[PDB]
Amino acid sequence: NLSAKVVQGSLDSLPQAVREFLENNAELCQPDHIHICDGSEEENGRLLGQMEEEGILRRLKKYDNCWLALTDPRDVARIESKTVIVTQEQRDTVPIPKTGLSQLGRWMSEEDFEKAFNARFPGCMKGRTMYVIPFSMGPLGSPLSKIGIELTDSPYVVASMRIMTRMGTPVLEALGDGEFVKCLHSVGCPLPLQKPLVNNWPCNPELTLIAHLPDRREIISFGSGYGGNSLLGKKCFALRMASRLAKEEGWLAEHMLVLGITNPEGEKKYLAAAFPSACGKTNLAMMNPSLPGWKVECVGDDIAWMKFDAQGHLRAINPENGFFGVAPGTSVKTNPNAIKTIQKNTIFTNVAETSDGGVYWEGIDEPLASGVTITSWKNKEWSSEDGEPCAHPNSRFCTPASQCPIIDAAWESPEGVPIEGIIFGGRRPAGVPLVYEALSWQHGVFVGAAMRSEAKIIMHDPFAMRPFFGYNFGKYLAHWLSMAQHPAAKLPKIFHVNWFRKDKEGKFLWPGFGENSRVLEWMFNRIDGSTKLTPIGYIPKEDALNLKGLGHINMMELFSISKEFWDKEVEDIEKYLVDQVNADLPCEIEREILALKQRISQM
Ligand SMILES: [Mn+2]
Repeated sequence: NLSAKVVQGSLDSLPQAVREFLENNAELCQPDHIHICDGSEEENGRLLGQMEEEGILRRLKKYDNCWLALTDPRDVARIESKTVIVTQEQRDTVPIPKTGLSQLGRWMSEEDFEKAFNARFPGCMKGRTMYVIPFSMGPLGSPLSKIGIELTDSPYVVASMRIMTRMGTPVLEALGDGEFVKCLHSVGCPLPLQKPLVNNWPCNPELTLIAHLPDRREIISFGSGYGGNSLLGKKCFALRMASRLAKEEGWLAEHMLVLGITNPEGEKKYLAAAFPSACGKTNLAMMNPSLPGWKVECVGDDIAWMKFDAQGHLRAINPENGFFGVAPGTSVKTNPNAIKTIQKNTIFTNVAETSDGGVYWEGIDEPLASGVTITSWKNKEWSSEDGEPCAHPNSRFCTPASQCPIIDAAWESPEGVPIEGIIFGGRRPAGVPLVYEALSWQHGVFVGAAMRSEAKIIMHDPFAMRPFFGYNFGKYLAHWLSMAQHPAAKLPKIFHVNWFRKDKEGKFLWPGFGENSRVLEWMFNRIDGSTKLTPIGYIPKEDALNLKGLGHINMMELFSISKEFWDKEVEDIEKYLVDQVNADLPCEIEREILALKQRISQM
């Protein structure tokens, strides 16, 4: 029966639970074949070649083993509207807002979900192969890591998973008869194709739905092939589901990069930072610092799982195995370590391709040689005069973390790394100083809770988690607050930064990139215990910030704090938190709102 559709590996080789899971969805999705992924280079080579044949991937000959996927323009990014969490009670997923609709997540009834499921998955994989992906989120074999099993009908998803996680036979070895997260994905285009196929990229935008069923330890994704919607260990699992798990077990799951910074005296600290959309998450994570004698090393650029250790140190681990980085804006100047990481074994999605088989995108800042032309991401010849970018703004590179030249020696340490500083941020063209320090852990929690960022629209993005909350944000805030009561906790110092303050002409006041190291320097020394008090927190006092080697900086305007602006700021924050979190807003947050309001009143 089933055994006969297996084209790689052995049913009997799977632990019973894994097998039962496979049997159930195979019988449900009706795939022509079953491929049990082993994660070997050989298998990867096979899948890539096939992908080349079917025209799903193109080979980029300028580089060593680099590929390019072009998608249907209708499937290029996460769709928040189509992203849901399924629980018995709405309250458990999102707070009931005072007005309008929740901006803190999208909830769906068990009932509505069954209907939506039944309308999508039966026979969804016919004419296609169902791949079985065993994967570990976090270092392989660590008892603190979580294992998942993802069923997919997309070889692109497979090849990407091989990079973004530990994947294959060794993962199954470690799982044994242990529990796992059930992950079901399907591009939603059974053969024969009922609709036209674009760029050989199967997707079903109409019926696109990314679901999470925490009580069942299940993730169910339909209709999109885009990474955030299909790499189930990443957002769906390592952020959403995990934040819920963690909330139940004392730890934390955050949208945070993790970096290790060393001063000229050899002292080293690890910092974590939560930044929204652009904001240069990856640029900070693998920054080449401008300050002589300093050293920045990368642990992770997207996700952090943190748990207090026996001495009360917040330990962070990167459960990812690679970087799913935004490509436009990436250059030698802005992120030299990133350029180097991707010279090899990397999958690019939706970038442009030079005629010598290289890659290209806005802000690559790499002049073309005589006679090199550009094929844009829509497979058309391209010039600067066409009025559309050569690469999609959300285009991606998918690269092994082990290739980053400054990958931290402890990025896979099962013990994790001790966080001494948490950094919040956003793109605020006006009003918010370059860097400020929270006055207390409670105030710091409020700072993260107050996060806003210019997507020309400025939106709220609490802890940079707006699209990723796995449960009630009100409760998420309480959990964070409770940390100040954990026995002998060594709470990280909390800062808020802004690299995007503009002058009236809209020109940046701060150069950024390598120079942010200067800000990092200030944070580092503060952790070691100086400040100028302001209503919003501590800023660097005069001449404390290291400006040696910089052109001129308008420090006066960069750190300017206006009552007019901050009046409207706390006003907007209060309204947002009270309306959106409503009955679930922790009173400690209420106190910080009022306290900030008070402090602003005496200026
Ligand atoms: Mn992210």
